[PDB]
Amino acid sequence: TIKEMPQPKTFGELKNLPLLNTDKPVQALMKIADELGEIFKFEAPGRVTRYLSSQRLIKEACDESRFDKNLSQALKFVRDFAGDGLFTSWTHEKNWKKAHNILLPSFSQQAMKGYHAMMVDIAVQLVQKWERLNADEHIEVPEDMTRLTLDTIGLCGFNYRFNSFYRDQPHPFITSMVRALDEAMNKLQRANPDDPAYDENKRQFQEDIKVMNDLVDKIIADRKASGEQSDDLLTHMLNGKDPETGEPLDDENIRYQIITFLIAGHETTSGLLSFALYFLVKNPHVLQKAAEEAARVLVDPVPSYKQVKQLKYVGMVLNEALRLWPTAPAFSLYAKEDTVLGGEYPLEKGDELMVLIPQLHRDKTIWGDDVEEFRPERFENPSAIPQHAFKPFGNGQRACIGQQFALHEATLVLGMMLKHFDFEDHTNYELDIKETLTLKPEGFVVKAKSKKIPL
Ligand code: HEM
Ligand SMILES: CCCCCCCN1CCC[C@H]1C(=O)N[C@@H](Cc1ccccc1)C(=O)O
Repeated sequence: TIKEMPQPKTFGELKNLPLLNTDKPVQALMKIADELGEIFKFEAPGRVTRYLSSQRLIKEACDESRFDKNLSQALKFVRDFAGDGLFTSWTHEKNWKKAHNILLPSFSQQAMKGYHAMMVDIAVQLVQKWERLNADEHIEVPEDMTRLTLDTIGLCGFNYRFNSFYRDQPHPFITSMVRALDEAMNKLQRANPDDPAYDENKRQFQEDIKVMNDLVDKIIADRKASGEQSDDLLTHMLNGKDPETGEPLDDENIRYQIITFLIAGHETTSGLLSFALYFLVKNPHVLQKAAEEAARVLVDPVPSYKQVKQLKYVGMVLNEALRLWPTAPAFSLYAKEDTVLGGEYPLEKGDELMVLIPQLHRDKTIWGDDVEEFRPERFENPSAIPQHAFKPFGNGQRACIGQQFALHEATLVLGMMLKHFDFEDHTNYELDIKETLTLKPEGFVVKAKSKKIPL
């Protein structure tokens, strides 16, 4: 029969909204899910959504005949600089399907062969940085992983070198992108946004949008003028035509796609590598097994594309890190028509859902009682995992287009890290997860003892 869904504590006219007035709102929602279970209602002035945490309900939310991607308020605020790029467009906007059709072949597993050399260029910069540290210097892990993933998508995205390993202070483009993402997420908990106290925030936001547009528009214009052909996504987007409409992307949409890819490289992938190394140093037997694989497979100075594919256990380590701390921690859906969720929760057309991915990934009915343990071997027999239990890359046609790119880079880089260094958790680091667009382990530091294996 139909059930009334639970709701967390209220704040009078503000309803549930003050629960998210915290620097760690996703972690707050995870604790609410632990208390209330697989579904809860969340109300704010002028809005309602429902947070889902169980595979039982999320499998139904993943039914594209019943639910489509919604732009969360977070993505609506990011859309002020990511425009109608793939991540911040509605499925029904012409530019979504057009860009999807044009870009999907450039993001396939086969396409990764063409990006591999560029990925290796930045991975070798990381390895050399760490080889060149003096005794008992340490590594700032999320900082170096962010230098790597941003530079990798800049080089693969539009043949542009941010040169992050040559800097303390990021490239001006990156400082603007980070400040724009901070303003976007900050606005989720800004009570009176038209207060004159925020005139400076708005001025800075418009300045940061201009910095991002000016660099990307200039590179697109420079490439069109030269006629140069490279192994980058920009070459693919200038050349490509959508088979359906017969149209190419216009220069403005190409700029939004580049900004969108750069947001993605900077946040998700660096978080995944940071969490993977955190779990490895906290689980030395797992670290040893992964290091043994890296030594057995990566027999050449430079990893080959085919060797990265052979790092099976490293791939399982990365999936297990995505299980516990999926770095893009939620996505939003709306009901296409009236429908009943799970035989119990009637929804009206337009009703919204949020998928709380870290909670989904803690469903004991799927994973068993050891759900907080870091055990990559739980990915050894993936045909045994029920549908829609593991969703770190989202769902269906609106799933991450970058999944093969992210996993190729992370497997390459983690493999090289484990080949070249022993790691020490020299501070006995206490996990502290900072929330931006994404999740990452703030203040995570290690020491790395070279195995003295030349590149
Ligand atoms: C260079 C790396 C990456 C790029 C270029 C990339 C790019 C994108 C793009 C363009 C989309 C939108 C696809 C569409 O709707 O047509 C997307 C969606 C998504 N990506 Fe990625 N991505 C990357 C890495 C990651 C990583 C590492 C994760 C998670 C660990 C991730 C999680 C997601 C999720 C959850 C969505 C769906 C969002 C939603 O439903 O609102 N991405 N990505
Ligand atoms: C890559 C991940 C992007 C989206 C992550 C969402 C990250 N939000 C950060 C706060 C919690 C989480 C979320 O549930 N927000 C929803 C609902 C909402 C709307 C307005 C104000 C507060 C919350 C939303 O943005 O609509």
